[PDB]
Parts: sequence; structure tokens; C-alpha cells
Amino acid sequence: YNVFPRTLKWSKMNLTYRIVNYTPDMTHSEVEKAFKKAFKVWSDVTPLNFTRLHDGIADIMISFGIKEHGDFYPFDGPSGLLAHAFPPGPNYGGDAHFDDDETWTSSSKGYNLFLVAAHEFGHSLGLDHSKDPGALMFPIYTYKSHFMLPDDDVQGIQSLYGPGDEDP
Ligand SMILES: COc1cccc(CNC(=O)c2nc3sccc3c(=O)[nH]2)c1
Ligand SMILES: [Ca+2]
Ligand SMILES: [Ca+2]
Ligand code: NA
Ligand SMILES: [Zn+2]
Ligand SMILES: [Zn+2]
Repeated sequence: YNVFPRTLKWSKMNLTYRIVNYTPDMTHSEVEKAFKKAFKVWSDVTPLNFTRLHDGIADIMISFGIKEHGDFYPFDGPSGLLAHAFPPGPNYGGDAHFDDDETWTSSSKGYNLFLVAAHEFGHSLGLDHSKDPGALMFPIYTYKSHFMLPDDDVQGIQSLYGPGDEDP
């Protein structure tokens, strides 16, 4: 027999993602680099592996949309809600949606796509919000060079998946 696991988490270390569509605001290359870097934030401190799929069904389906886009969490035009992601599980579980009424960037202007993606993928992997105002998983977006994952987020993600190689 098997009872349900104690916490919501992926039951496998190999996860896939798919960039289903793209924002007008950035090049395909810029978007791909931002998401790759965002996944690496989490794979660096766990035993998780992320593989990109070009088509078909991936664990983490990524998309840009506006207003009603196929779930119970419609976006709201410019400002307000920015993005959301579902916790680990089947179907919409793990998926990450970005409001394409926001301005997405690879700079300090608008919303930095890498930074928001890194936060969203935290939710995709099973982290809820943190009370630490310096944490990646803090509820409110603020945005320097060279990103470093704060310790609160490292402890959180490692409570779910372990550290993987502690010196890779
Ligand atoms: C959609 O809600 C979101 C989206 C993204 C981030 C957040 C909250 N986290 C931050 O804003 C943040 N974390 C870190 S971790 C190292 C630097 C920084 C930084 O410059 N900002 C909330
Ligand atoms: Ca919005
Ligand atoms: Ca999914
Ligand atoms: Na946009
Ligand atoms: Zn959505
Ligand atoms: Zn959040």
C-alpha cells in the first residue's frame, strides 16, 4: 500500500518544462535564457533536473496570457497580479502563467522575467510564501547584479528535495 506523501512535492527528480508561447516584450532567446537561469536557481541547490520540451505535455507548462486564460485565476490587466503557478500535481499542477498585460524585461525596468520566474518556479516545486522580507518567496516583488538565492529559500526547497550534491 501507499498513503499520500506528507507534503506536496514532485515524486521524481527529472522534471520537464515547456514554453508554450512567448511575450511580445522580449526576444525568444531572452525568454529562454531567463527561464533556464530561473530553473538553475533551484537545480543548483537540490537533486532536481529540468529538461526543456519543445512540444507535447511537460510537467511545468509555461505560458503568457491575459484576463481569462483557462483557470480560476484570471489576470487583471496592467499592474496588480503579475503571475501565478500551481503546486506540484497532475494537469495544471506545476504550471506557471505570466500576465502579458505586464511589461516583462531582462533589466530593472518593468518586471524582471528571470526574477518573477524564479519565484513562480518556487511555487511550481512546492514552496508557498515566506515572511522573510529578503526571501525570493516573499509575497511582494522588489528589484542589483549577481543574483544569490537567500538562505530561507535554500532551507525551504531543501526541506522538500534534499540538497543534492552539496559541492557541485
Ligand atoms: C510575483 O511575486 C514575486 C515575484 C518575484 C519575487 C518576489 C519576491 N522576491 C523579491 O522581490 C526578490 N527576491 C530576491 S532573492 C535575491 C534578490 C531578490 C530581489 O531583488 N527581489 C515576488
Ligand atoms: Ca496584471
Ligand atoms: Ca503540469
Ligand atoms: Na506584455
Ligand atoms: Zn492562470
Ligand atoms: Zn508568489
